[PDB]
Amino acid sequence: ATCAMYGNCGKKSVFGNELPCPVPRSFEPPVLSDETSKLLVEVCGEEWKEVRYACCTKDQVVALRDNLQKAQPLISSCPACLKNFNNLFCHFTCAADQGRFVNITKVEKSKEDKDIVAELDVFMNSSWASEFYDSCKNIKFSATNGYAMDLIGGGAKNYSQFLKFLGDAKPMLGGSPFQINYKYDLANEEKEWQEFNDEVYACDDAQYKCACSDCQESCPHLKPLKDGVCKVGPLPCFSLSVLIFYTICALFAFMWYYLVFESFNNETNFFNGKLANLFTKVGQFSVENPYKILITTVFSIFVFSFIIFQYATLETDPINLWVSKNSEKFKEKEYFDDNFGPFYRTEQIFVVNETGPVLSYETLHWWFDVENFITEELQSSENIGYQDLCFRPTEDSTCVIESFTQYFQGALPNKDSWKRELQECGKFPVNCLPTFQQPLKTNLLFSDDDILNAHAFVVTLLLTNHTQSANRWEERLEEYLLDLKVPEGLRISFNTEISLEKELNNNNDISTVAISYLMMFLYATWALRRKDGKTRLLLGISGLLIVLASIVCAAGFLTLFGLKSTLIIAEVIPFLILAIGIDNIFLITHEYDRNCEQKPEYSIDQKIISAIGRMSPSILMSLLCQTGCFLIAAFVTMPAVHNFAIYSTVSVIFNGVLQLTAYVSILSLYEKRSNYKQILKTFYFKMLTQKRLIIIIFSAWFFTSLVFLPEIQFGLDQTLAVPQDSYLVDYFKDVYSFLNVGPPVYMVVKNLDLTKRQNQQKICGKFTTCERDSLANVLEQERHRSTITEPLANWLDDYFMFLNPQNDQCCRLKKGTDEVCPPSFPSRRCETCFQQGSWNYNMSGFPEGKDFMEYLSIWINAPSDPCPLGGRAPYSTALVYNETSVSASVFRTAHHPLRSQKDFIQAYSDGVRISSSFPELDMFAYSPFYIFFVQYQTLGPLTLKLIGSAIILIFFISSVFLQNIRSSFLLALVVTMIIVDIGALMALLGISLNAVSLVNLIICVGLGVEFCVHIVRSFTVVPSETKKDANSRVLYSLNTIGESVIKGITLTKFIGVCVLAFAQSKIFDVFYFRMWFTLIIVAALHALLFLPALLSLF
Ligand SMILES: CC(C)CCC[C@@H](C)[C@H]1CC[C@H]2[C@@H]3CC=C4C[C@@H](OC(=O)CCC(=O)O)CC[C@]4(C)[C@H]3CC[C@]12C
Ligand SMILES: CC(C)CCC[C@@H](C)[C@H]1CC[C@H]2[C@@H]3CC=C4C[C@@H](OC(=O)CCC(=O)O)CC[C@]4(C)[C@H]3CC[C@]12C
Ligand SMILES: CC(C)[C@@H](C)/C=C\[C@@H](C)[C@H]1CC[C@H]2C3=CC=C4C[C@@H](O)CC[C@]4(C)[C@H]3CC[C@]12C
Ligand SMILES: *[C@@H]1O[C@H](CO)[C@@H](O[C@@H]2O[C@H](CO)[C@@H](O)[C@H](O)[C@H]2NC(C)=O)[C@H](O)[C@H]1NC(C)=O
Ligand SMILES: *[C@@H]1O[C@H](CO)[C@@H](O[C@@H]2O[C@H](CO)[C@@H](O)[C@H](O)[C@H]2NC(C)=O)[C@H](O)[C@H]1NC(C)=O
Ligand SMILES: *[C@@H]1O[C@H](CO)[C@@H](O[C@@H]2O[C@H](CO)[C@@H](O)[C@H](O)[C@H]2NC(C)=O)[C@H](O)[C@H]1NC(C)=O
Repeated sequence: ATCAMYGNCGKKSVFGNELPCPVPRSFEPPVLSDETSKLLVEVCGEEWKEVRYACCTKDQVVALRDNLQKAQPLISSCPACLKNFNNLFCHFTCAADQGRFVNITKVEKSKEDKDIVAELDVFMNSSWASEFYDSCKNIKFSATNGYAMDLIGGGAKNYSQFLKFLGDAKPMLGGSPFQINYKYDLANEEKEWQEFNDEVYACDDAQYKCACSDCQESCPHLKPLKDGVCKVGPLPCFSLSVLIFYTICALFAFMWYYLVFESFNNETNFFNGKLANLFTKVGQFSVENPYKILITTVFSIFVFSFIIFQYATLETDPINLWVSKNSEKFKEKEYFDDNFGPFYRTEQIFVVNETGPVLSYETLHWWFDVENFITEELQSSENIGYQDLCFRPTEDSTCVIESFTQYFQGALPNKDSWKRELQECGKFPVNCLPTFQQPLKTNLLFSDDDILNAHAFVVTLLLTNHTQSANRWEERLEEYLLDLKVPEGLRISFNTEISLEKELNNNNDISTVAISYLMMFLYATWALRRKDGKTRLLLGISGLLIVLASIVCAAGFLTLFGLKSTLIIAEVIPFLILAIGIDNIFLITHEYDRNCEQKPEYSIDQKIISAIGRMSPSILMSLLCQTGCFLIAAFVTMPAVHNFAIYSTVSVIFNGVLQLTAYVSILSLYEKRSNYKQILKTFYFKMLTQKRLIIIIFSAWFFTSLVFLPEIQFGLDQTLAVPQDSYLVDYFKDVYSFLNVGPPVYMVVKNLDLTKRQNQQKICGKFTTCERDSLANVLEQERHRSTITEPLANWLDDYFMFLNPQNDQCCRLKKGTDEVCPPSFPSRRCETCFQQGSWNYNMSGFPEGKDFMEYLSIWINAPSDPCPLGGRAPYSTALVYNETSVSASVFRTAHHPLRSQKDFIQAYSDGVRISSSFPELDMFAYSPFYIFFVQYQTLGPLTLKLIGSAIILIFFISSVFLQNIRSSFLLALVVTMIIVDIGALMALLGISLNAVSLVNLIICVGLGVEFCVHIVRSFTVVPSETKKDANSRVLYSLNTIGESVIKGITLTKFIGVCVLAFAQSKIFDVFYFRMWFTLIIVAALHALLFLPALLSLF
């Protein structure tokens, strides 16, 4: 054996550790003693048994042994690094070839004048150094909760710097006693010095595995790439698909140019015959008994008026309106609320210094004297302060105030060192535990982590609620904050849960809605004037009281069945009926009016029966089409959409009944007591010669609208939902601006044994032997791609760490018994529950049987003050147990800011995706907002089926009545053009797709068929007098049933809507005006210009 060093030669400094004694290479080391060999192998390993002629003695191994142990806690987390760390120094002093890779440089004289090496040069393989640095790269310290490389390598970033800290001459701070040159440049041809090269280990090594938290290699690297979208190029994939179709499709058509079956099976034929006879009897009975039918209608609007007012009439809460109770997300919310309690009521308050940082001597002193008012002496009318309602982690501990005031224990820190004191707490919240023993992250409290330069702070107050007493407290808080007089240069934007249920029901848009409908009545009376010029006000006024009587009858009839009328019903239902119910007034009146001429059945009562007989079949067929469209939506899942599907289907059926029996009686009565003597629709419509041009223009419009379809965005911005100029406008605009923390995410695990070792390894995140794709590792690796980018609050890891023997303060039991040893008995009789040699980082002595609970109860009740690892404060309400098994548990994770509607839907997908990413765990992710955004997942395919199925109904409900497949297909061809055209202006007009929009898009089909169905039927059931040809019939219908549309639904809904543009609410202006102003212009264009041109070319 050859050694360049051996033995010990005094010390280089008084009152200091001794220094090795350099020796030349000529000498040979003596045989090691028995004691030295046993100690050397124990500290280093079993591989040293073969070698028994090392270059170290008893005095050297003991010194080396002591120095290795002191560094053991730092690197004990990752055994791979620990082995490498000890291997380097073990071969430094005991390698038989010590001088081969260690070259002495200078020698000095010690206190005894012996030989002591001042410095030496050590050479090693570059790859070996990289592996060593890689092994200890990401080791995480326990107490510091941060990278352990800082303490061992001084924050080194490369192996060259890290190794230098090891070899640097630092006699102070327990460092090395001499300088060591870890050079990386040597040649093997010297024949005297060879770079050190021995076994090395890495994190990925199967033998010396390391926890994923301690090394990236161990973490699950599979992580299959997430992809659930179809986009190609700068446009959506469907847009490219449609555009590509036009190019290729046009090629086939261009080359070609350059180069009713219903007679059979007359069962349907007889339908058009008996139906007219049936309505003739209804018309006959409604004209011969006008009083018997009018009294009942007046009686019905009295009995139903009784019900809608007194017997029962109720609205619904925001949760009921939006989310269906059967949705899987809501079923999960009930489980979370039932077990882990409802989520806290959050009352955010923002203090903003627009042009600088809020933190100052004036504001810090001022806010402390206003945050001590809200949380101390703000008794509401019921005389309940915040303390009564505030949320306490446990009864002993005070409640939580997520504000920077909680730093300094809520007391003034004096105007001498506030800047310095606040900075320290933010960096390490553990050492500044608030009065509730819960760490406060700086991201939540402050907008900017700089703290001193932060431009605002968050004063979120969390209430556990006390059964409607909390609801009353926010009233005082809401009033109090508004009345606050903040100093110059500051502003307050706040929020309170009462705001959503209070601010929402505060709009005064009824003024504009009432006026708009008032104008509709005024025009309707003047639009019923006779051909000569007489004005039938009594008929129009009475006719408008029948359409408004159907709403009351339906709105009161359903309240008899327990249905609740949503606030949406107050707008959509009146609009639909005033359109369906106004067309029938003009069609029946004009048909009678045209029956005044031609003197068919001169008798006044006969002129009406003929009028009903001619026009009722189209009215009934349109009614079935509109009933079928809404009835389909009744199969939807959302309750607000489902609610409308039931109201409209009834508000329209009742309208049909009152527009064929009650109104006919009014018409019969009015005309009889009036006895009026019989004294551009053709000039312009003669332009029908431009048939091909109209089809081309309207066909190009449809095709161009088909490529903008996939550009529609989902979601409903809440900022517009509430009335404008509110106190929320400066909050919602500020929650997306100065808030850097997203909603909490609760990874609820259910029915997992969590006692047998096998199950514990699926949640471990800090131990080695646990499964690679555990709950923590998977969620740790998903912090970089998913929207869930905040550390997991793993209680299982904390519980096991609490048992660590090194944490003597945390766990302590009385000797000879399992009784706990609280701080009230500081006598040193108590010892740690787990022995030093039992607990290991590789889950060796961890509880497996009933002992898991024997220590979980001790942990969960730990004070948490003596040491940061405790259970009472952080994880007392996180897990549900019954002394035998953990029924369920929760791992709070939290989202990222989520400051847009697209992000909100994106966040929900991550919860559903991650929830399903674990097939071995009965797990689900709960966040407060998940229930609201459940619909948007299937809102894409859903609206295809609801609208796609409605079109088929139009083609099938109107096929029997028309008995002409060609005319029925065209009717369904123009009804689909309207929605597709309206479906592309939604993207262009900035109207999103949601429940509020989905219902509106359904009544576009219900109202789109209203315009076109009448014209198509008159084109197919023309009287024998007119010629039987495409052009003549089309011209006849527009003269006959075209004026009833231009002066009826078209203008009636266009005169009132135009004035409706002056609505103040942003939600009403977006989803209810920009969509009912587009279906009255798109449908009017498509029914009065496209349809006459299309039918002529049927
Ligand atoms: C004439 C107009 C004013 C009638 C509108 C009917 C309202 C009763 C509906 C329409 C859209 C609904 C909103 C659509 C979206 C949401 C989801 C959600 O919005 C939020 O701001 C909370 C989001 C979260 O919890 O993170 C809570 C209910 C709310 C505001 C809804 C409350 C009830 C609203 C305002
Ligand atoms: C069941 C099938 C075989 C019937 C074929 C008849 C078609 C003419 C129907 C079937 C589905 C319908 C579509 C279903 C849904 C929509 C979206 C909707 O427009 C939008 O604003 C987009 C909404 C969205 O889907 O996100 C209304 C028109 C459109 C394209 C419909 C147009 C007419 C379509 C293509
Ligand atoms: C202040 C300490 C706690 C910091 C630096 C962390 C770990 C210490 C204990 C480590 C870091 C580098 C290590 C180190 C470098 C050099 C020497 C000199 C050698 O002849 C004996 C081993 C010894 C002494 C070892 C073991 C102990 C040291 C000094
Ligand atoms: C807000 O921060 C600013 C620093 O950017 C504080 O200082 C004054 O800010 C106003 C603008 O609001 C300027 O007009 C003054 O010139 C600034 N003075 C100084 C000395 O910087 C400001 O006081 C802060 N607002 C508070 C504490 O209410
Ligand atoms: C504590 O709760 C657990 C979980 O609910 C109970 O264990 C379950 O008991 C049901 C029957 O009630 C079994 O079907 C399950 O297989 C058990 N295990 C799990 C993981 O659910 C346990 O019985 C409860 N302890 C007491 C004393 O009631
Ligand atoms: C966890 O690490 C401990 C500490 O090394 C291991 O304990 C030793 O395991 C070997 C396995 O054969 C036994 O021969 C020893 O008697 C055990 N004790 C000691 C002090 O060495 C334990 O095996 C490891 N377990 C796992 C699963 O890795």
